Amino acid sequence: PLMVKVLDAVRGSPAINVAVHVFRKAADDTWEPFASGKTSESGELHGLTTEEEFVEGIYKVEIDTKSYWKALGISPFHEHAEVVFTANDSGPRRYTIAALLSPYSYSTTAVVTNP
Amino acid sequence: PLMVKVLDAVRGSPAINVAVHVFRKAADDTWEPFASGKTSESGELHGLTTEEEFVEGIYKVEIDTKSYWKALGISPFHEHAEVVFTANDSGPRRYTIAALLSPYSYSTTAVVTNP
Amino acid sequence: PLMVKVLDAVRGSPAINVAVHVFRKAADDTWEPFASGKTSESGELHGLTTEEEFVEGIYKVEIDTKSYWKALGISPFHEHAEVVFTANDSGPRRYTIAALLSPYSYSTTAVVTN
Amino acid sequence: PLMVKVLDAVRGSPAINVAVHVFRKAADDTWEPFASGKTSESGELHGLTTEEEFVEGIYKVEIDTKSYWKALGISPFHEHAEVVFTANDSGPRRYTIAALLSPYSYSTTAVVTN
Ligand SMILES: Nc1ccc(/C=C/c2cc(Br)c(O)c(Br)c2)cc1
Ligand SMILES: Nc1ccc(/C=C/c2cc(Br)c(O)c(Br)c2)cc1
Repeated sequence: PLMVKVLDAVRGSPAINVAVHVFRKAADDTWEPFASGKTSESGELHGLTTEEEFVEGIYKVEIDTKSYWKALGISPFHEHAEVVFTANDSGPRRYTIAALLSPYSYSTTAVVTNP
Repeated sequence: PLMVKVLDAVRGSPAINVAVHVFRKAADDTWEPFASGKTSESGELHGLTTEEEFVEGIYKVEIDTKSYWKALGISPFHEHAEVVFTANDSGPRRYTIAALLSPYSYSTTAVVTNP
Repeated sequence: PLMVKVLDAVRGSPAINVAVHVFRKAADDTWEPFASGKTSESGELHGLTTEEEFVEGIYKVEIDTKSYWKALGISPFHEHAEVVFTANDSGPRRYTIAALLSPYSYSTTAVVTN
Repeated sequence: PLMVKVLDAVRGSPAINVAVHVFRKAADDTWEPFASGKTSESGELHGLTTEEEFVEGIYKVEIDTKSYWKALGISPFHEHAEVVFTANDSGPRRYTIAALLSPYSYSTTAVVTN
């Protein structure tokens, strides 16, 4: 129900081994850790959560773009790329969060489907 | 060896039934029709060409964004989104051309892999 | 030293009257309010800070995109857009944080000049 | 009535000294030269046309991104970036075509205002 895909605009490639952390806003307004993982060789991160676990809420997907760039030997501008959204509030949906990275820029889009 | 994927930034969905035309620059500097098709329900267009057919050259991928938006009842800014690039000049590669559409904007990226 | 510019990809216009908050990362890793305002008719927000006040560190620029889209009657995806970056004195002196908004997407870039 | 602004997503800067050609679509569907120039230190290209000369029709803005990246020693994907649009008198009067460049990607938006 939640997939993250990351691409590299410099190399024209998937962004591999990118760390991703997902948080969910708690009742006390803090960000509770929800799930995390690493993008694969395809730039995709599968298996973050389950339909059971992925309840309604406000979620933050933090993509650790700085660590990615530094590993390639590049000093980038941003610390991370964030995506903050309400999920599943009209029932379960499937979300893909895609991000396209450059050293001084990023872009993100959501693909939301109703199974 | 050549795949086109198109997403809708307004709807948060694949861009379905988007017409795509591919041209190749001829010896006389004109744009020769090469291949064409329509994106599927996934926003993907597969089967445009073959490794045999897809020789070195300068290719133009024209995504008919205006027709897409007009079909949804929207008057968009651009006539089409173009992607013009040299392909296969250091041997066969696999190219994905991805585009993300809004009524007054688009973005495109290439994912190039060496099989 | 810090300007924010916001554009609307749906209407093909500056994004006008958008609330923007800037935070600075504190020692305890919390986000402390630093500066804020609303974009002008040109989509720009000037006068956030001064050379004196804007020191090296980690900053977060939060753009209230959800209110923006609601006010235009358009259904949005994100709660807000965030841009988190380090200000570095060895690079150029003036930072422009630009954002391009769609309902289910946004893009941001930095234009850092002297 | 027509301005072009180009930014560099790799360096976080305006894209300076980039060649830009504008064409207008002719009756025979061919592309006729209309205006051209090079971006300034701010990444902007002003003075392309006048209100008088800029009539409704289909225009193509070609940005020579390949030369730009080559001059910086960076390997590029695209031959050029294109932006093809219709000028419509029922909409606002001033058009800004903005482009954000990376080696394997670009983004473009229109800012159309009165
Ligand atoms: N600017 C901008 C922002 C995001 C994107 C997404 C590309 C994208 C490519 C593949 Br292939 C794919 O499977 C998915 Br899902 C998404 C492109 C351009
Ligand atoms: N993805 C994407 C596409 C386009 C842009 C444009 C940024 C932009 C910056 C400044 Br300063 C300016 O004056 C104008 Br007019 C436009 C940003 C991100």
